[PDB]
Amino acid sequence: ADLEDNMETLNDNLKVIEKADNAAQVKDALTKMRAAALDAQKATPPKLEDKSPDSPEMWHFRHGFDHLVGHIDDALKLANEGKVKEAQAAAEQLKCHCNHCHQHYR
Amino acid sequence: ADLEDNMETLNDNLKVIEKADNAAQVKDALTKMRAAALDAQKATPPKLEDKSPDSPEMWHFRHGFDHLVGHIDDALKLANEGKVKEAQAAAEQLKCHCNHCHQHYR
Ligand code: HEC
Ligand code: HEC
Ligand SMILES: [Co+2]
Ligand SMILES: [Co+2]
Repeated sequence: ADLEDNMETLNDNLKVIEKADNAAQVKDALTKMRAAALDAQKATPPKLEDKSPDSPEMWHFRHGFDHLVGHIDDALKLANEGKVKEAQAAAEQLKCHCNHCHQHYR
Repeated sequence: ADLEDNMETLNDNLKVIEKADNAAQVKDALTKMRAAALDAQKATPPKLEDKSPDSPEMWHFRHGFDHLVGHIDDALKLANEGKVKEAQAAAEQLKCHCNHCHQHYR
């Protein structure tokens, strides 16, 4: 899957958590988002075509996925503790990670 | 200033920027936010006095402030371009930084 693929996965599943018909769908969507974020971290965004892999732009790009994954894991723990409403509430705050990285590089 | 007074400065000047409609007003408010953020950036907070200065938790706390200062700086540059509304949208996007650090600390 490519960067555009990974972003569709993240967008589709973030909305699944918002609209989840049952609590089990939240964990399933978080799982898919974690995979998509780790895959996206290995891509080069088009607006950073010309920059070094050691550039601060690419550093901040990759770091954003690390941090996103951290907070997805926080949400998964809540869901794995059966605290599925708390997990759904946490998942809505993930939108800040999307918005922040997009500000820079989308 | 103390932590509570710095946090109030950040809180009020966000609304100053929302209320404003010209570049000088937005720049003035962002400069105040930046000074408030730098004032609070380096102090260990009460809940982590027993944590090492290089502990994962202190590291993430300090990065919260470093990253907030970075985006205030970016918004300030937009205001210095006369891009009032882009500067205002960036300032609204700062709320993600506020809530992220709060949820970690509280
Ligand atoms: C950086 C660390 C990012 C994080 C975190 C998220 N996204 Fe993203 N996204 C990023 C870039 C650089 C781009 C541009 C990709 C390109 O090839 O142009 C995107 C794009 C999207 C898109 C549009 C995809 C497309 O086909 O054009 C969507 C729908 C999207 N992103 C959604 C999304 C969501 C919901 C996120 C949080 C869960 C998220 N992204 C995180 C960089 C980064
Ligand atoms: C850590 C990296 C922080 C960032 C970034 C921001 N804040 Fe904060 N805030 C932080 C602490 C440790 C505290 C004190 C402990 C607590 O949880 O209250 C605060 C407190 C505030 C308050 C007062 C809370 C109240 O009940 O009135 C406000 C109003 C506040 N903070 C505002 C604020 C804003 C607007 C921020 C972004 C621009 C912001 N804070 C960032 C830690 C951190
Ligand atoms: Co965090
Ligand atoms: Co940033």
